[PDB]
Amino acid sequence: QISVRGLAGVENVTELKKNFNRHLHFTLVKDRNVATPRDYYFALAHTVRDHLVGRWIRTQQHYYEKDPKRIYYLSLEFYMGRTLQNTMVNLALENACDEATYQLGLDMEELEEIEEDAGLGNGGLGRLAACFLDSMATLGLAAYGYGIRYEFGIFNQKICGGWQMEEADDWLRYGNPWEKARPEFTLPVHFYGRVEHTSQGAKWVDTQVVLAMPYDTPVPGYRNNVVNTMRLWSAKAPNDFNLKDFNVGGYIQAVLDRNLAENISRVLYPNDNFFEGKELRLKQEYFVVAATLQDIIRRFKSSKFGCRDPVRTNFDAFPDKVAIQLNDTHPSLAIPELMRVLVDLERLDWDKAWEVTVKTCAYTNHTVIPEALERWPVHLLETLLPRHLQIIYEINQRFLNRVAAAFPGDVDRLRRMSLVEEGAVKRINMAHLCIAGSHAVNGVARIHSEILKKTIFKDFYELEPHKFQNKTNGITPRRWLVLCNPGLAEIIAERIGEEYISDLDQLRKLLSYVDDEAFIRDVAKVKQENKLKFAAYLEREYKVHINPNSLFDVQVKRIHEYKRQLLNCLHVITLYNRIKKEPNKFVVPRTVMIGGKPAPGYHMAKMIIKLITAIGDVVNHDPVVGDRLRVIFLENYRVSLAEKVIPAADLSEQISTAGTEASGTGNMKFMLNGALTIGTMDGANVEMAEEAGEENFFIFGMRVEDVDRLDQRGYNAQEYYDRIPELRQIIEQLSSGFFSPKQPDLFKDIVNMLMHHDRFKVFADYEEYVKCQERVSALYKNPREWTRMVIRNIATSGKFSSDRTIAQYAREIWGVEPSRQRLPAPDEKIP
Amino acid sequence: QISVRGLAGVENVTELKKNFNRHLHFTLVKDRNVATPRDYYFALAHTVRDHLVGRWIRTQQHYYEKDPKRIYYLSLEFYMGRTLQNTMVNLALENACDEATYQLGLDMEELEEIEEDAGLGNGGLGRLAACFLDSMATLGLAAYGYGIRYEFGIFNQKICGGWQMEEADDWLRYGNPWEKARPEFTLPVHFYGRVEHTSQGAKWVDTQVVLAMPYDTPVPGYRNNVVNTMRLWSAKAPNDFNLKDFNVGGYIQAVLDRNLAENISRVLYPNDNFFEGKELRLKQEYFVVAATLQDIIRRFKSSKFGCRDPVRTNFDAFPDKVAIQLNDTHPSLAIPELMRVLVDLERLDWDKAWEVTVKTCAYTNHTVIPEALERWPVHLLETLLPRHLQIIYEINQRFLNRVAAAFPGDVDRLRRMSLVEEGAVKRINMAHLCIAGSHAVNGVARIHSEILKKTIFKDFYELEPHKFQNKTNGITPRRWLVLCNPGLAEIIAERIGEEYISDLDQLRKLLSYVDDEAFIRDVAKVKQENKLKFAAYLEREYKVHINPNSLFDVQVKRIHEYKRQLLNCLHVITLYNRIKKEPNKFVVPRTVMIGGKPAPGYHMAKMIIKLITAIGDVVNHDPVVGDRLRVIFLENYRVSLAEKVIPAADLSEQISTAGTEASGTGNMKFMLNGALTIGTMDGANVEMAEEAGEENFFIFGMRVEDVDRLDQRGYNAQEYYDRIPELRQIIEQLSSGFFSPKQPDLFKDIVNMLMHHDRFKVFADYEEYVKCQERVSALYKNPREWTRMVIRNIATSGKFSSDRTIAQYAREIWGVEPSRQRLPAPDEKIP
Ligand SMILES: *Cc1c(COP(=O)(O)O)cnc(C)c1O
Ligand SMILES: *Cc1c(COP(=O)(O)O)cnc(C)c1O
Ligand SMILES: OC[C@@H]1[C@@H](O)[C@H](O)[C@@H](O)c2nnnn21
Ligand SMILES: OC[C@@H]1[C@@H](O)[C@H](O)[C@@H](O)c2nnnn21
Repeated sequence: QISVRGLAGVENVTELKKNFNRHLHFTLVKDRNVATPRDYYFALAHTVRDHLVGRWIRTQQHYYEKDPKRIYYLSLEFYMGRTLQNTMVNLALENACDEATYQLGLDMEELEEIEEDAGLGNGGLGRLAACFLDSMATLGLAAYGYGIRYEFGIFNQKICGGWQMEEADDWLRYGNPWEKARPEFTLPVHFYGRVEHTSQGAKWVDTQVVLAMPYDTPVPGYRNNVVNTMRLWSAKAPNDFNLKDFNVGGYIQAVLDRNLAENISRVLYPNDNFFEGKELRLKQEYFVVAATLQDIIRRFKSSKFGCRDPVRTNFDAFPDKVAIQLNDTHPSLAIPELMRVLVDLERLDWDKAWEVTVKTCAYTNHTVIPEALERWPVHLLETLLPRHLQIIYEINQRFLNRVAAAFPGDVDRLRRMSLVEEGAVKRINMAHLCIAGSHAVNGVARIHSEILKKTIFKDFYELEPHKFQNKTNGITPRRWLVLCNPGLAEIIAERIGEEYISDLDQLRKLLSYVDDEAFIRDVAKVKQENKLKFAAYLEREYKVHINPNSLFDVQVKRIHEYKRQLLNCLHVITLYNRIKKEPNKFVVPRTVMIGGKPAPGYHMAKMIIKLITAIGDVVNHDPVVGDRLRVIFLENYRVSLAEKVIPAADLSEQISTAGTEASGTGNMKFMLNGALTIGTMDGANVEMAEEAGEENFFIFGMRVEDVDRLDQRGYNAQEYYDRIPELRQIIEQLSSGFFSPKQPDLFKDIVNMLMHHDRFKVFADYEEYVKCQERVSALYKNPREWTRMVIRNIATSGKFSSDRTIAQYAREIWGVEPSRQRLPAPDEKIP
Repeated sequence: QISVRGLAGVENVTELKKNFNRHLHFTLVKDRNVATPRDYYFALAHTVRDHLVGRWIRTQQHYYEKDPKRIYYLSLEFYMGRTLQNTMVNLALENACDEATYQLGLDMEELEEIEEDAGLGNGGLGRLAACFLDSMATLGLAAYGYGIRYEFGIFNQKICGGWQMEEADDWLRYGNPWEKARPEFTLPVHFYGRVEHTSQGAKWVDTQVVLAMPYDTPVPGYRNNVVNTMRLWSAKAPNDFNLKDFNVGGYIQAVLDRNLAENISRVLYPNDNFFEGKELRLKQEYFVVAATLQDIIRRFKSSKFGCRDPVRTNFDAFPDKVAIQLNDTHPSLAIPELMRVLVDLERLDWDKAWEVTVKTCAYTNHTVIPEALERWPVHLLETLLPRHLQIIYEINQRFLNRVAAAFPGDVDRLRRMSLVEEGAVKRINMAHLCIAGSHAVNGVARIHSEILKKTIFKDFYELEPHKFQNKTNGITPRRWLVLCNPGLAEIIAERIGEEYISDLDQLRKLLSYVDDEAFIRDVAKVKQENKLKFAAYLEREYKVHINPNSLFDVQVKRIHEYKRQLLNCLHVITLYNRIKKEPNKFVVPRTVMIGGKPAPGYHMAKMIIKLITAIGDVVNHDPVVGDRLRVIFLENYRVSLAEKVIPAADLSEQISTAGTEASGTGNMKFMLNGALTIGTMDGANVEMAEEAGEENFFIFGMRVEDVDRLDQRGYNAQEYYDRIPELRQIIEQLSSGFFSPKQPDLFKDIVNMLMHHDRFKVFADYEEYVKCQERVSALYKNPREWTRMVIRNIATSGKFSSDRTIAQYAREIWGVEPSRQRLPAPDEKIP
């Protein structure tokens, strides 16, 4: 039998085929004689979507009947990936659709590769959101992910001459079978305008209006029949002031100018985190905050209140019925906006509105590196949003009065912890507005949460230590194990069962097969098959025959200086220099695969991508190197390429300067799928080593105390250049043009940076790194010992399930109890 | 029984209900507890669309098997109206859906009023196209209407203070159930660029590319199971040079700037015909021409050639397999564009390509008034389209050489009939390019076609008299009789049967009931019911209780000076002045209803709309007038309001200065539905009077000889002002402010125009008009005599069926034989 990838029932394969042909004809308006793979993909997509509308409808009615506390997860990013296989998996439908389509003569795996990725994310942030939504539905929570429906997702990367070329991601060219446009619930978002003070209230008057049309996507829980909702807002011009204030213009042009209000959801801002002070960005931010809060209050006004008991619109019970999670400072405006709707329109006292706002709101901090912090120009919030900058001033004023009452005379504290930064451009510190106005603040890994309490939010911690918490990131076992690695999920399933997909802690039962020759041959058999498929796919749809017998060494994640892909490059060049030095000496063979996208304006990231392809140019055509070493740049890394590379890797690179990667989630995906980690004590790498023991990790380099000590004495890269002749050789190979022969000067900016302005200390972790790399090649040479260190990683992945993360959020921040018990499946009834 | 509006079969009402509930749940993702009328409308729309995909698919496969000559009707306008009831009607589905929804507790008529109008038209032109497509499908023709899918149709008119206020028509807010986006057939349209001459061919190189994505709408023939296609193109940015030429810009902004190539199908140009030299217009024009011609050639390369016999791509057989009809000069570029594709890309000799182009192309002229003629600036075609302005020069050059060979020494002929007009701005006369390059040129009524041969295309006629023809416009009996007036279609059906809906000439058999008291009571009973519904609807969804016992006097059509709504106003004021003069004298009571939209920039049309509401202001609140007279301005006249007003009218106003309305089609809709016509000898009014006899019309005023005679001596309105004291009174009532009391000066521009610059001679037809109006009130007083003049109009409407027009086009221009025999209905098979 295939796997136990659901049952492939006799009646159930019949009904699927019938339904597939009903949509090819009626929905696609094709007949099997004119239909492409694409049309076949859409006929399956619609037949699978049919199976979850019954549940979606029953799940929502259900939340209205028993009125639970609802969780609204506000994220300007959700990186969802392809959703056909995830839907079949969470419904138990995958070998039925696989039997069914096979009987129609269709390879289901061809049809799945047809689907565009919903790449409405940049990377770790949007994917954490995607992974949390799958767990919230799996934990039975009344939760709604609330985002912007971008027309253009993250750009498609093209490597054109070794240089990244960006291309627009038109993911909707062919439509999306998964959403349901809900025009009926269009809502108004107000922008610009002014505040006039009646001696009764403040009114924000004279505003331009943009309409927000919701689009819902179903989020199915794993086999529990819960289908929750991801609501994404789309911007629409009002077809009224646009044609109500005329006063010269021209009719055609008043109609052309509407794609100017619709531009607010045109595109995802490509900043794999760094901050850009653009008005379009603040507008996208305010758009998802104002539209969503209207939906929250709407759903609160109805319920067991817009119906009965203590008859005033009781906002006192708002925090017990509502929880909104601010995923970074991107939705921070949900705090002066919930104060606006409460104080201005519901007319509550300022102090009572504030008690309700902090009891509702919670903030997650995702990074400590300062270029990623949102600090908005006040002339910008004054122009665009004038009531909110007034409310924000009021929050700041009353906050400092309580800080000053607690730390009397500490004038510096006050300057430090102000929401208003004075300076060249007066600005508002959005992080500070989120700690002031949330009842919980949290980091994404234990090292990061501590660093928040010890450096960046130290003063805020001293005031309100009770707010700071930690919720270590997680990954969902479904896509990141059952979906991308059916083979590995099957041999685990054989030994310990299938219940491990709702609690990955049962993977701990695998420790008992570390010494079991069948299991060691099985764990290594599937890793060798996965490596055979990714080797194949790569030739087939991209390039050169890579050796499946190499150690697949892969670093896939956004190109940044802190993530230190130039440190991995120094190691690759080191390897090539040792082969050339001693050509006829055996080395363990490697296929180094580095991939990720660079934000368009980050010139150094773009230069780093050119280095890696320039190293591929040299190494891969050296006859003396032969086959022992290959350098490959994985073009257009996205969620669906991650489901391909990560099951095929032997070594995971997680090499960030200690203290800079807040958590990482790529690192956890690689631990679940049988790759060992070489990594610094950074982010969740610390808790990963601790979970499997240091002896099962290749942890190395400076620790955070060591980066501070080094920074206090002063970091000087020249010193490493002197003491290490292999680092001398490399640097001079860069400067003189060995890797760029037609343009000797080409990598001069990287040399100079390393040498003179390296904020991330690449050179200080070089000897410990290249030595730690000698120990993993050493272990690789002993197959049986690699596979058992691997079995001790896999066996110890349970903490890293987003189901653990979410039962921690539910319980310690939202006040909700996670259930995982099947709701009734609709079967017939249309209500 | 309801009517014989199809059968309401037992199994068939069952299957419809089941299918209605399957789409409410699965397609709308609603349950009957949360579903509005709107959601009910869309569940019926999708169940009715299901019934025609089987036929659409079988009809297209069919045209490929037996390979007929195909007709491509190119129109920048199709004014389709609402399509639910037209689809139920052409499929025999209307009392089944009516039983079915009633049994679900739904008033089907509520649900039909939910549908937006596809208002992709301005008026007579787009609606003629809509009416032709219904007849082509009904006459079994392999025909495709080819247009632009505008995002914004014709603006919605708001009368705000008596002034027209325009509003954007967002007809797609809620989606369209009728189209099928066909992304798979996106095609490239080239713009700008340059021509370089290789000494082998000319290449148009360096062009910007815009993508054209097709959207198909099914056009169902009346009960013959033919479902043909209306393909509408949508503009899309290439997601490649837009992000392939960077060279400074900014990534976000390169993605925002795509709504700039997508602007080509953003909006319908609102010019109820007059001509505006805008680049966006030439671009929309070139867009539908280039995309469509790629589809024509594509479908020609395949067939019984891209398969077999005399093995070169035989363009010689192109005119025998292809006919494109140029509906006005808007698609005239189909002539240098078919020469481009043939000469530049297929490499045919110039002379051979020209024989194929004129044998394919035919041109329909729709008006003679000069402000409507397209004369494009050469610096514009040189910039935007440089190969086409070069090809056009080449056509002009070889045309004048044959003119000069036929009329030797006639240097003025040559200046006159040139495609290039010299002058201040050198220009290209598109009408002239269409007569040069088409094998048939035609007018839309016998008077208009003659006037073309005698004035405007006289020189072209003298050269090639064989080209000029006439095809008198028509209206489809289905929407304009069976759909809007089921009652009238039923009592005709009772007496003479139902076969009259495929040949309206059988209405001639009705002459036999002119003296039949049952039929005279029936014809007048349904007109009184229709007048009761339109009186009701008007209060209910708009305004004041109008008297159903009045003569409903209505003029609905675009506001222009030539259509002479100010002449109808002079008559209304005349009536009000006679009541006031002699208040206690019986007059026949009237409800005058004037309605139509004004192009946004035509200040006089906007002033005329303010006059009519200003006359409504006065008259409708005069207590002495009481109820004998009411003036109503029908706000936002569109196809669906036409299906409401036209069945409820007693008098049709068709009052154009003789020689200016080329045909009219409103006039024919009113003759089919039992209204008598008061009209000048203009357009098809001439053939309408002739069809029913002059004695059954209220024909009046100057004839065309009389407008020429008057123009040669010199038209002077002052002379009419002197001889007619009732016209003096009115003019001075306008000048002094009787109708505009707060602003006496307000109608000063209209007075001045009438008095000093009336190109359409309103004053010269005033006495004959107001006297002719005394004769219709006279007849109205004799109910039995009105209803029998009416029965002689209705009985004589057959010539005015677009089925006659199209069997004339098919046979005398396209070389096709009309069939009307049922194709097989699919019943089960999905191929
Ligand atoms: C998981 C994931 C990430 C996160 O990677 P890190 O290494 O944690 O920075 C980024 N992009 C994609 C495509 C992912 O799947
Ligand atoms: C038929 C029709 C017209 C044509 O009217 P004419 O009086 O011939 O100019 C214009 N608009 C609409 C809505 C129509 O139905
Ligand atoms: O918490 C989710 C991820 C973390 O895993 C990364 O370490 C951090 O750089 C980040 N920034 N935004 N989102 N993220
Ligand atoms: O032929 C269709 C209609 C005619 O009936 C009108 O008389 C004419 O003004 C016109 N202009 N464009 N289209 N049309």
